[PDB]
Amino acid sequence: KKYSIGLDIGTNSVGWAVITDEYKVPSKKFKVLGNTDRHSIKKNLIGALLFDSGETAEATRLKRTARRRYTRRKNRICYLQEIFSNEMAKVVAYHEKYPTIYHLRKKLVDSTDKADLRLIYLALAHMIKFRGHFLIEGDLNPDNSDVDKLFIQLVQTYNQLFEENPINASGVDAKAILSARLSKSRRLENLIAQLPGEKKNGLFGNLIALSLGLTPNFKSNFDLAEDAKLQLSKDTYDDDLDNLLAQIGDQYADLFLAAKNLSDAILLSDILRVNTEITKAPLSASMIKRYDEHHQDLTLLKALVRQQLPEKYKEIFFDQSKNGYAGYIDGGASQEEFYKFIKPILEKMDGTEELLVKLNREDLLRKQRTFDNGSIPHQIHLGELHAILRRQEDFYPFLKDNREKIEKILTFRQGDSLHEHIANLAGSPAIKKGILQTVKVVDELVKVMGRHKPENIVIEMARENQTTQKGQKNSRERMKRIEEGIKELGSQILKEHPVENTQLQNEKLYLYYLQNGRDMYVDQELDINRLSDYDVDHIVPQSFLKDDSIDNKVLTRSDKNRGKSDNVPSEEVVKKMKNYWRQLLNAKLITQRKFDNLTKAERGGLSELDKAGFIKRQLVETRQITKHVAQILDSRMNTKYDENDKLIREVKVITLKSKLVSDFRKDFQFYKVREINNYHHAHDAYLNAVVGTALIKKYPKLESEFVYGDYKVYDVRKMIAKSEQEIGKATAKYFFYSNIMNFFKTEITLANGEIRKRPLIETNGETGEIVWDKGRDFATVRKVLSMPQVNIVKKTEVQTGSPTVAYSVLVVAKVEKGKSKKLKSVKELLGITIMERSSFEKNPIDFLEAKGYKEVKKDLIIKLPKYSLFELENGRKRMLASAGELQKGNELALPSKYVNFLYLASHYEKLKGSPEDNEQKQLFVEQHKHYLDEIIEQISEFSKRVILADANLDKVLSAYNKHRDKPIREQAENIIHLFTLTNLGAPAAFKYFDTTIDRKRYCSTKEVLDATLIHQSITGLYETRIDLSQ
DNA sequence: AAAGATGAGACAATGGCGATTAC
RNA sequence: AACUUGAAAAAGUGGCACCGAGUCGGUGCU
DNA sequence: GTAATGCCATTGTCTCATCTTT
Repeated sequence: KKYSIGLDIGTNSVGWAVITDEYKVPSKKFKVLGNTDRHSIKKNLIGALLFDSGETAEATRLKRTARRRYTRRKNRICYLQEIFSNEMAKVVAYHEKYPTIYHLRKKLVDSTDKADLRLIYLALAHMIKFRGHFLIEGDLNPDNSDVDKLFIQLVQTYNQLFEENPINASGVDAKAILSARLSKSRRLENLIAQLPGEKKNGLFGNLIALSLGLTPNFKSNFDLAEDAKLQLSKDTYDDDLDNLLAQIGDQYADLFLAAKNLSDAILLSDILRVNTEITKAPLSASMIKRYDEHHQDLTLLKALVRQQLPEKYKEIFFDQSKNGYAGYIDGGASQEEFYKFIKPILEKMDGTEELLVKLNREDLLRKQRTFDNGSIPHQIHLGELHAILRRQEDFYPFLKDNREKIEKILTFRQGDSLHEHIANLAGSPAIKKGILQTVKVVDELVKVMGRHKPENIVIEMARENQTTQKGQKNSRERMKRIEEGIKELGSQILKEHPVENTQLQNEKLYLYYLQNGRDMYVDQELDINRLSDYDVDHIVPQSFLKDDSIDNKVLTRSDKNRGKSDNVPSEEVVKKMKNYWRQLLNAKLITQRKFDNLTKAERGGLSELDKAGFIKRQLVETRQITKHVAQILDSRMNTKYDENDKLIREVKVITLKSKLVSDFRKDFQFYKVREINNYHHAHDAYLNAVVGTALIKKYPKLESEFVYGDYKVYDVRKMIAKSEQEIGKATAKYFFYSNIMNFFKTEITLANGEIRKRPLIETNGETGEIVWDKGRDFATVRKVLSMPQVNIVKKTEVQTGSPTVAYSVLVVAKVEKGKSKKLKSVKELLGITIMERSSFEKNPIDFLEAKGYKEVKKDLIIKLPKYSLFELENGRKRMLASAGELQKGNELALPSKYVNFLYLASHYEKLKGSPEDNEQKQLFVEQHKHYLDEIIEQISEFSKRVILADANLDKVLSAYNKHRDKPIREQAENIIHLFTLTNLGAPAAFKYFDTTIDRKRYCSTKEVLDATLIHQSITGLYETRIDLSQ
């Protein structure tokens, strides 16, 4: 019946889950193909695909290549030519009058005379072949074109991507600095001078340098080993950015995108500066002016050189090997090399004024076909094309007949391949592979459900959990924040009580040092060795916004000092402590937003605009890659129309933030422990589906925030009730408190302690449909997380590109044995190397006989790529790593109660919750400490039948008995390390406390030759099982 | 005096080859 | 992934509920 | 006589030391 799909897209895994209307995961029977006695299996519609981030045919298919671009352009030209055919059949001065195509184009925009159709085709073809990028959607407008708005958007993306140590830019006049007629580096230095906290070599400084047209190096900003240089004008920038993102992750993708956007604004401001006419073709006019300056400077240079310096003329115009003018025109010499070569010649000669101010501006003797044109957006070419069509509209009727055709040719980006759409994206090859896998997963899932499309497809871009290498970077940043703030203020608290970066990971201690060792609400000193009695209060309550960052947290002895209101802290405290908050503000100890929230009672208190800001902060996804993935899935899923040109959206693509599902897990103890198995990807997908369906059922009018598409822009300020209960939940007004996840909660604890109550059954106000049942639905979620059968599949992949094995091959044949060469039947795995692959596939029999095999059973040869799956006895599974080695193939389905216990024991000191809640968790752990022994038993019984590494199992059990005296937290943390013994995939060494357990490898592949081979679909729901006993 | 860049050295993870041992 | 058809791009092939839940099982319907 | 059970090789990361630049 009706269902929804939840997706957790990552760079090494893709989680997927299918949910019903009552938030249940269906269990279905699937057919099993092959030649065994198993014809049906029961599987839950939940799982996760796992895959390598490596060199593969698919990977090369997802890379940008010149040929695909070429055929694209060629096709466009073919369309254009078909449009021009019927009229073309009827249809020195040119080269001298127009030495470049931009002259002809400007003539066609500025001439009313009738022109030859061939030249018109030349203009249109030039605008179509190199049409420019599609990063800005719609018509040009100052909101997406002016330098100011895009600079603010860039620094907003920057501050959003970190939110600690951020740069605040309000006083800056981005237009006056960036649009000024000066050199790129001087514009960069002028903008940096206006930002005292940032420097040219910083990340933001390098972004500005990238947007201005320089070549910044991002190694120091990300500590990369290999230098990664980016130039927007360079043709190989996109793949370079894709390489760069692969090293640092795709979270920074939008940052570089914003830099690109800023560049476009500057270019748009550089061409619109000069207006010889009121409205014109700015690009063509700029190229003509560039041509004119080139001609003047050229003739003047030749005149001056011939008059004053007859010598070395040949070195500039004839030699061409040392990057002269002949190398600039006839050789492989870039513009920067030519400038570097001719700068001292211009510096030495007399009468060289005016040429140098143009040279320093990098606009001296420029060509018309240069590296900068990659930055030209397509809206400019679309404007000029519309202009040309309008000028020649009445003269040629077929231009009137074919306006929308040409416009579609320029604007189109029909349905092409999925690979080209994914290749155009701005991301690492890993996330592009994951996106392709996600699309295929969706296709198979809708195939599995009888070709019924889901009602909702919720997408989360899975966050990369801390790799611990960054766990020290964060401590370093907060340490620099504490040291700069203390040095700025002048209170030597660090002298009397020294601390190191290791201890600063604790929230309360970091807040203690962030607040100069003083209470935020009261004028008294805090007790250094009584922080457990002190509470961490939220400036903006959790009932309004779920913000647990340092930006919205304060440390105080009691949160009753905020006063009686459920809003920001009262005016009686704000008026008294505003001076101290201003001292903490100007010392860069806190951000501007935290001071604004702290001093919000002076401006009335929380307002509808603040609540609207909270709703937009919680509900909208900033990541562009996510929007493009949602666009791909929406376009492939929704393809119906009506009589008009309106898109019927049968399937809603919901985009969710990871913070929502994470907080949902933390609030209702649906805890995630990634180290147990790979089920947590699928679980995250399920919880995403649940949260997404709940939100779209609860707030349909807020669809424009999450659902992808063109909806009615529903304002959020007007939908807020005036009163808590009188107008909230009794009228059309959807909610008074701005936190969207309140309806999941049974109780709502405000900042004073009053406990607000919410109905047992949450229903939609307009349609009267129950959206959440606080009993049955949480029980259902727990039951789903408790299911032991979740489909974990390792994508088998041929290797492409000692020799590397492309794939292994099962050969059943005979080999000669002994002096007499008696033929003996054998069945063995042979590794086909990458160099050997083509020869083996050309004629397998000849290759095998050259290897020594005889009487090969051609029809029994089986191709076995890496990770091919085999099942043996008692459900034990192995994956093919090689021709002579196997990997573990099973997942340890630990019950939910033990997962939650492990999360709680390992999260002993770090809880980030209320004191009562913390006491409940602590008493739960202590009352359930026997779960440690039970988890060990589970590891033992799983390992006994599935792993068969008895030396390591004995080592493990021995160490666990050795350390049963240790604290619960440590034993939990080391059981977390113990789950690598049982994880799916390659065996790996690990540690229980200090005792190291070395990997037990499966160094023989013999047993798989008589096991059951399992070929698996991308989702693992469809499988074929072959009993290799034969 | 502090920060950035380049090269080399211990880590980490997985697979392959050779020698010793066991059936 | 496997299988079928194709030189290839590429097309096709795997029933639904309920009671449970140790890697999925059982029962009813079809 | 054949097959099963420590060190080396390859691809990526990270940290430390020295030299150069702001």
